[PDB]
Amino acid sequence: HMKALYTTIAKAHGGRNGHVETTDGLLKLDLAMPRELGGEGGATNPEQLFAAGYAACFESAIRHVANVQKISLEDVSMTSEVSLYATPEKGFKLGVALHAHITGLNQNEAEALVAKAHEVCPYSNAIRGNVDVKLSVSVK
Amino acid sequence: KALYTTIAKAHGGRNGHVETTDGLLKLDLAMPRELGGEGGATNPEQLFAAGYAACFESAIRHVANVQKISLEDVSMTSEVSLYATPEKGFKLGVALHAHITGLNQNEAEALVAKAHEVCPYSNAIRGNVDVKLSVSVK
Ligand SMILES: [Cl-]
Ligand SMILES: [Cl-]
Repeated sequence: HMKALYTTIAKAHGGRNGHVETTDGLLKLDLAMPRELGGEGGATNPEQLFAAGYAACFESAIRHVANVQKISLEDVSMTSEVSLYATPEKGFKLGVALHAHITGLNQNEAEALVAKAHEVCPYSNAIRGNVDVKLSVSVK
Repeated sequence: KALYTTIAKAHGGRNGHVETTDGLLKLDLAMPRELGGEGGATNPEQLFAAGYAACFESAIRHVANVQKISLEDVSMTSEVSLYATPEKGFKLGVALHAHITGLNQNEAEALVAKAHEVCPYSNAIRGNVDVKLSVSVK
């Protein structure tokens, strides 16, 4: 019964070596199956798109929690590593490792901030209980 | 062991930048105007929408290849929305619309239901994200 704050539409065609675009034209992407799976590579793929979206979403959640908590964040960057695995049921699944690099906090402060961000990020909430996510954080 | 692994690094906030380490994906970001930003660049909801549409289309073709089902064509639309929650902040919801050429409606529904089981995006969000699935045939 809740109203969408934002909606975006994407259309894909042409298979794993095809093409995908958002209706508003802001994202227009060629696709290719990676060399590691016997493809030609040379373009992006859904695992990269998920890794990129997750890194950016989680960085935003760190910044949001720090702003709400009045935490003295100087900078943050976010690394996501996304792996594809085969399932016993002949499907596929993702696994994820996240690594935050946070400036301005001591190591313990940063670990608590990242933990809170993990509860707020919409990607993290979308995959809870389904995807194993490993978190690490470094300060500098 | 992993079939495939990739790494992305994001920096600069909602109006920042994200890249994969192999350089195949390099993107400026922006907060959409609907959320108070300026738009003019993509965002994590569009990335998810695009990856889900491509991933689900690949799952349809994969199941069809395994089941020896001749497909004349497939295209995939995904629609991704953000909703405000009282508790956990914002939440994703998804509508998927497959367009399949060469199968009648019952055959296409069966194929799309199986694809939904195989697609890694679907299995990632299963039960946390409402996913409405529809199929049209031509
Ligand atoms: Cl759009
Ligand atoms: Cl990479």
